[PDB]
This record gives sequence, C-alpha cells and structure tokens, in this order.
Amino acid sequence: SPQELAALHARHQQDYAALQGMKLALDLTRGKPSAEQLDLSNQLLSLPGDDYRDPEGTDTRNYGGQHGLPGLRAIFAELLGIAVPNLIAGNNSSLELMHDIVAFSMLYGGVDSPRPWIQEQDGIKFLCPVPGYDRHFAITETMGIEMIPIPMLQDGPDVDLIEELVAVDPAIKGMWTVPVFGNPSGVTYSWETVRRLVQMRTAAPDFRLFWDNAYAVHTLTLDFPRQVDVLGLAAKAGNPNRPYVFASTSKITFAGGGVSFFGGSLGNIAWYLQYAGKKSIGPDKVNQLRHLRFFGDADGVRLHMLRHQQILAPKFALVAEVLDQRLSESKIASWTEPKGGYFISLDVLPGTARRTVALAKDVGIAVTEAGASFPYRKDPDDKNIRIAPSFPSVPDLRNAVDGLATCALLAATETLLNQ
Amino acid sequence: PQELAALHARHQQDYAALQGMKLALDLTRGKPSAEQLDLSNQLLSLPGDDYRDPEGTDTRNYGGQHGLPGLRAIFAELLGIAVPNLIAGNNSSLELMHDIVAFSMLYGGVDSPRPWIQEQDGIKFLCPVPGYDRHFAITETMGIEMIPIPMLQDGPDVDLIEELVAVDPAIKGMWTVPVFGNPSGVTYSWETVRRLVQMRTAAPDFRLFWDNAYAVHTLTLDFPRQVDVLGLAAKAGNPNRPYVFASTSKITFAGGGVSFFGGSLGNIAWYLQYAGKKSIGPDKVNQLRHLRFFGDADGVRLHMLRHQQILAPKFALVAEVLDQRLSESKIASWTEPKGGYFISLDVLPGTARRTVALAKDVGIAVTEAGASFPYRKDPDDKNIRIAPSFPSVPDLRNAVDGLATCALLAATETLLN
Ligand SMILES: Cc1ncc(COP(=O)(O)O)c(C=O)c1O
Ligand SMILES: *Cc1c(COP(=O)(O)O)cnc(C)c1O
Repeated sequence: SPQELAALHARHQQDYAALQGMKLALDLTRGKPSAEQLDLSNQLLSLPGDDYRDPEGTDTRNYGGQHGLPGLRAIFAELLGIAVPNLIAGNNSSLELMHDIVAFSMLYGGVDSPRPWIQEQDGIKFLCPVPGYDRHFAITETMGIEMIPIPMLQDGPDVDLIEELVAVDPAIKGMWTVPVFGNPSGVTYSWETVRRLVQMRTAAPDFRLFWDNAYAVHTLTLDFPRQVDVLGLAAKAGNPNRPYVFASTSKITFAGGGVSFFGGSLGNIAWYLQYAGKKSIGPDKVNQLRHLRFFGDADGVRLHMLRHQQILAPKFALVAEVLDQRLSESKIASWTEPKGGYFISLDVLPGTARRTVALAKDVGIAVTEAGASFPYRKDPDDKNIRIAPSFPSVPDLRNAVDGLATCALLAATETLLNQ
Repeated sequence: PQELAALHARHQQDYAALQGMKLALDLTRGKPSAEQLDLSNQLLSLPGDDYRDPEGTDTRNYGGQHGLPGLRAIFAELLGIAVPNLIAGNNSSLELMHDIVAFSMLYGGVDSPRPWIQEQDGIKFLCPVPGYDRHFAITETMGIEMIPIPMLQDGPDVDLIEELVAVDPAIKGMWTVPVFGNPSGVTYSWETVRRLVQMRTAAPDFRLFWDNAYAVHTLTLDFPRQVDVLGLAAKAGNPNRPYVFASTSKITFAGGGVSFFGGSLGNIAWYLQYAGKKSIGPDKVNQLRHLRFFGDADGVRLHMLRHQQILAPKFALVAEVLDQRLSESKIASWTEPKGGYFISLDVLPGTARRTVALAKDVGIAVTEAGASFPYRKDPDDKNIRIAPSFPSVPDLRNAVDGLATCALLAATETLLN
C-alpha cells in the first residue's frame, strides 16, 4: 500500500532522528590499513640495520640499478608467477607506475605503437569494467582518454562484449583491470577469462591490459588464490606485450611506505626503463632491502597476509552481519561478501545512492561518494556504494554501518513515496 | 716548428708507459664516495619505534601530498622559502623536474594559454652551457628544442637571454643550476637573479627551472646565502616563474634521500593537482627518517661540513695535478669551484673527443665529450667534465695524471694538423 509505505517511512524518520541525535563522527571511506595491521611490520622502522648491502653485495645507499633488488623481485616473482627479469621494483606507489606508463604511451607510444597516442587526432579509449577503481579512471580522465564502462560478471568482465569493441575500434588502446579481489567488486578473473583476453584480436596493434594485481595475496580466508600466468598465455598467443602487471606492498607493509612492482615482456621492461631513465636515476634500494630483510622469503609474506586476515576478516564479517540484519527484510539492497581485497560493494535502491550518502553525511557518517566506482563518477542506476571496512575499530564500524543502513532505508521509502 | 714533433714523441712514450700500466679507473661517476655515505649510516636504523612526526601523524599510512612539515621547515630555512611554498617528495628531484615538464606539455602551467604540446610553434628551452646532461635529456626526449647560452662569471649571459625571451613566445623555460653549477661551478649573483625574474617574456608562462641541487654543498667552511628567487619574482609581478628544486641525494644517500619542490602557492596547488593523479602521496617514513637524523637546519649545515672534509682534498688534488702537467703549455683551462661536485676542464679546441678516446684506451673512463651541452654538441670540441667525488685519492691522482697525458698527446697531434 501507499499508506503502509507512509507508516514505515515515519519509523525511518524517527530512526534517522534518533541516529542524528547521537551526533557521531564516523568514516567508511578510508581504504587504508588499521593501526593494528601496520603494527605487524613495525620491525621495518629499525631495518635494514648496519648491513646496507643486498645479497649481491650492492651498496643500496648509492646511485644505480633501475630494475631493483633481485632478492626482493625474486620473492614477488614467486607470489605473482612472473620471472625475475620480467619483474622490476620501484618506489612507494604502484599507481605511479601505471600513470607513467600511460603518460609514456601518450607522449612516446608503446614499444610497438604506430605513433604516440597523443598524435591520434580522433582520440584514445580505455575499457573500464565496473564497479572499478576510481584512481584508475582519474588517470585516463585527466589524460583525455575516454572510458567505456563494461559490466562485471562472476568470473571476470563481459569477455564477449570486450571482444566486439576491441575488434571494431582501433581507438581502444587499453583496459583497466584488477584481476584478483577486484576493487570493489571482489571478483577474481577465471583462467578462461585471462586466456581469452590475451588471445582476442584487437583493431589496435598496441592494445594493453593494465593488470593491476593490487590484491594478489590479500586473502580474507586461509586460502591464497592461484595466480594465472597472464604473461605466459600472452606470449604463447603471440601478444607478449599486451599485459602490464602491477602490484604493491602498500597493503602488506606500510601504506605509502612500501615497494611497487611492474611486470611484462622483456621489451616492455626495456621500453619503460628507457623513458623512466629520463625521469629518475633509479628507485629507493634501501627501502627495497628493508622489505627483503623483513619478509625473508615468499612464504614469509604469505604468513604475514594471514595475520592481516585475522585483523580484517572479522570486520568484513561484521559489515555483512549488520547489513543482513537491517536490510535483508527490505529486499532493497545487495552486497558482496568478498573472499579478499579491501572493499565491500553495496547496491541500494536505484536512485537513492547519492541521497543515502547525503543523509549519512548530515549525521556524521562519511561514506564513499555515489558513483566513485564508475568512470566520471556516473553510476547510471544511482545505486552503488563502496564500503571500506579496514580502518575503523569494530565498535566504530558497527555504528557506521548501522547508521548507513538507517539512511539507506530512509532514502528508499522517500523515493518510493514522493514518486 | 718540428720541436713540436720532438715533444709529441715524448708524449707518445708517456702514453706508451701509461697504457702499459693497464689501469681501470673512472672519473665519470658523479656520486658520493662510500666514506661520505658512511656519515649518514644512522639512517639505516631510523626512525625507530616512534613512527609519528611531531604533529602526531602516523607516517606509515596513506595521506598527505605536501610532505612532513617538520622536514619541510628544515629546508625552508636552508633555501629561503616559506614552508607552505615548499613540499617534500620521494628519492628523486629529477623526477619532479620531468613530471613538471610533462605536466606542462600535457596540461600546461597554472597560467598557460594552452598545453605546450598543442603549440604549433614548437616549445623551446634556454640552456646555459656547460650544463646538466639530465636536464637536457628531459627536453630532448620531450621534443623541446634547446638553445645553448654562454656562462659568464656571475651567471649566464642575461643580456642575450633577455633578447631571446622578448621576441620568441616559443621559449617557455630555461634550465638553471643557480649555485655551484653542474659543471661550471658558477653561482648566480643577486643581480642576475633580479634580472631573470624581472625580464619580460613573450611567453606568459615562462618558467625558470631553478634546480638548486647544490644549495648547501660547499667546498669551503662558508655557506652561500640563498637568493630569494620567489620573493623577487612575486614583488616583480611574476610569482609563478621560478620552479625551485633540491635534493638530499648528495646529503644523505644517493637515491635514498628526499626531494623538494618550491614555488608560489598556485604552482604548489597546480603541481599537487596532477601529482595526485600519479600518487597517493610521497614516502613519509623516509621523510621522518631524515627529520630525526638532521634534527634541525643547523644539523644539515654541520653535516655538509663533514662532506666538505672528505670532498675538498679531492678537488684540491685535481687542481694540483692539472696545474702541474698542463699549465706550462697553456693549452688547458679548468674551474676551481667553491662548491658543487664537478670540475670543468677545457683543452685545446678539436681535442676533447680525441682526449676521451685516448683515455678510454688506457683504462681511464672520462665523461663523454660534449655531455655538458644540449644534444652533446660542444661546438669547440674542448670541454671535459671531471667528477672527483667518488674514487680514492690514489685512484684520483692516477686518473687525472693519465688524463693530462692524453690531453697533451691529443694537443701535439692536432697542432701538426
Ligand atoms: C586496485 C588498486 N590499485 C592501486 C591502488 C593504490 O596502491 P599503491 O599504494 O601501490 O599506489 C589501490 C589502493 O587502494 C587499489 O585498490
Ligand atoms: C646530482 C644532481 C641532482 C640530484 O637529483 P636526484 O634526483 O635527487 O638524484 C639534481 N640536479 C643536479 C644538477 C645534480 O647534479
């Protein structure tokens, strides 16, 4: 009934009134480790110690070495399934590696580009599976690269749709991906999805897969995902230069104090370093030795990620319990229960996402902007909301999610009622 | 006139004897010696359990593009720049210069008519010579045309500079090392700075790339007073003209230090808007390391005096060896820098490329002839850069003495022809 809707809306008004009265100051936008997680690697603050030399004898305190410490690259070679000469180590930002590679592609073109992308006078286009990473889209938006949203399925993106786009459009030069524990879909690419993406024919000869494996070992269970050899499949398929692989220890060690990694064919490595050499003499070797001494080996990082999991998994479980209690009866919402990564993706009643965050903002609860997971912040259904549960304490988290549920219910009946 | 031929023979035997000694030395590495890096070995155990900066910031976590205020304050004093006008980045000041050029080409400066890549009249930079090869590699790779400018004693030819910038709108910038130049060793005078920030430009978005890389890198016990290039520019109505750069790569660890960028509040906001598309923020833990290590600006000055104790004898050694073997024949000239990391040696014209070839054939690595010029084009084929910071004093004297043997042989060789 329209009248029983009006009755429920009133109950939601009192709950919002009561929630507003609690005058809170919570935040669900911070995709950063908690202080408890960062304590796990406090040994780094005293590393490397007096021994400033890596196992090869190189003085990490002095200029030199573009590829990075081989000992550290060997640890993540195993974790990612990439050969050491196909993997380099940079500074504190993997996003900076992605941005530089896009900027190099526009200014100088890829290793096999017909011309720099800026010289294509009609334009450049990237494919962006949604919901996706906002900072992925900020790179292409700032660089004038147009972005084409792609639906996300269970085992990866819509490969049928991608294969038709890249076949007809030479302007499509790349695609943003998070192939493991997607931000924020939580979706991990299947072996078949990987196989077809590196095999599909592209109108652009220099099409690139931006393989941001940012959560490669960031499990929320006791199981670690088997990495698909995207570089090996691409080489066997005749497209060795297609994948650009990225990873980072920002959510393994310190967020912003870790090490970044880039992986690709030997030509792509040489191509990137030729232009990165005009920018920097080389990366920070001392921090790379800090992580080498701290980790020890690849089995060490795996154990380190299980201590992160012990801190993180109860928080993801709490968000699922609160949303299930407040919202399952309403049948207005759906949300992921991810096996890894740092984000839960919540879908509320269409046309209420922007309203839900506005209502939450004015009771002291900061929520990720509606549409952040989409290029140009354009969620066509006005329903998606990203939830970042890693940082706040369990009690702060319990109240933020419970408050967010109250606003989502109020915004729901408000939309059904007045329209 | 054949007394030349008599001397050439003596030079041939000295080269023959030099070659027979089968050396393997290097005067190319512009790096601190291991002894210099040892002064900063306390950094290898810093910051310690207290991961928080004086403001309470957890440096281990995401956030903050400006950098730690405590460290920015230390170098605010050392450079003569207000703290809000200065930011701290990662381990490379060269990467700040590259990004700012790339931002200027793709997006244009804070007050540019259009991105530089959209200029059909091309983009041009003025490059005082002898200069920094990595400065020129940026503009060379970016397709920016480079204009060599002669260096005088108090700075570059400002009269020539003011003529070019006044008539050519395509001239958008200029590469400078304002104190202890790489490799001229020249420090810009107050008058030269005042004119460069006051000269009027055909390009409304002209930029002084003020790479103050050797700002506190003295080879005496006195420190150079920094010119307030930003204040003079602001009072002259060109607040956005200077981009200031500095580094701790020659202060602490080469490649493990902190970089700095300075400018007007608009240029800081302009840079950070596009640097935010590139990175969530710089390494705050390493900036906390240097803050704990330095303590204050007076600590950095003391640290630079420890570097001077190691560096000054090496520059004095190179001067003594070149004066001994070369001054009598009057073919060569070289700088005696009061600071910086490089000595600039000029031999006879048409001799540099031959001198480095002769030196490479005796196991002595000399920096490529012309490397201090855009496109490596030394029109007189005479300049040779000497980097005396890294090798041992014995290794240094042998390489420099061997260098003089080759320069004299290539001199006599050319005189005949
Ligand atoms: C998918 C993805 N890529 C990149 C990043 C940024 O990582 P980094 O610290 O290496 O720049 C994030 C962090 O949230 C992310 O979720
Ligand atoms: C050595 C030097 C630098 C050092 O820059 P980093 O990227 O921090 O290593 C910068 N400018 C000049 C002119 C130099 O000689």
